[PDB]
Amino acid sequence: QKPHNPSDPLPKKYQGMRRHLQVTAPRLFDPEGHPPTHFKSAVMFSSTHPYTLNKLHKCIQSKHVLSTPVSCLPLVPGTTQQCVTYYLLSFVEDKKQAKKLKRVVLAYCEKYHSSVEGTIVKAKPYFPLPE
Amino acid sequence: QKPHNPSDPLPKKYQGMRRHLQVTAPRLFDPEGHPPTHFKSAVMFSSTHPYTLNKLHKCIQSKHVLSTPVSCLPLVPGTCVTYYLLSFVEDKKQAKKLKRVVLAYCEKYHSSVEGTIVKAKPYFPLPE
Repeated sequence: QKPHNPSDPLPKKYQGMRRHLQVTAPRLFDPEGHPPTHFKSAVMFSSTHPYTLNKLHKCIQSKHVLSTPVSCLPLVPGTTQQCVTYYLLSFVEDKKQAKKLKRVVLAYCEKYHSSVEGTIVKAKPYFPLPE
Repeated sequence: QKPHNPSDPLPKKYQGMRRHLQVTAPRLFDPEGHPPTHFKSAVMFSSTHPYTLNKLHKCIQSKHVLSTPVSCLPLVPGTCVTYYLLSFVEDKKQAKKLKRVVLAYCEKYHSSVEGTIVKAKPYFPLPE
């Protein structure tokens, strides 16, 4: 896979969520300023739906929040009673931003993408994002 | 992006590292014992070399350690792709163990590979 290119315009379908995120969390989606020096935190967004996280991958992108493309979690051996769970990581500066991003994204998703779950994640000393 | 199949055999070229992991950290790579109830921790292994991570994706697999397939990290605005996988483990103790062991091997044979300790608050959304 290859990472998202910010310059690419959003499809119309995704514009609703993006606009909502810009209004609700304007500091995390402010097109101005410099990205944070370190991304010590992230929210893992997960869903059993294979395509719902595509929307999140495209919408949850700015200078202050960087999202991986959609991948999938590993299977728990050797259960057959399970399904594939898909996920992405939305990297942010600190836990404070992560809690905020989770809350805001889930609030939107609880109504329209209810299978989406969020998990606050933390790295030490921070995440190895290419510089 | 399809998850690792534990029922599938390992290609010969990966068997070496798997054997090394089995011998070095037997408690993480042994079929015996009880798998973790929660996976609270992970090691993210990252590298600009995707084929190397494909090796780690297949080799770093057991009932006690669960690695995602290889994906990639986003670019940091204001700039080559960096790839990653997550290896999920039980707690930070296992994560430190896994990181030291994998990086000891990679230090000589795959020097591009980096490891970062990752902690989920409160756990990773893996099934019970």
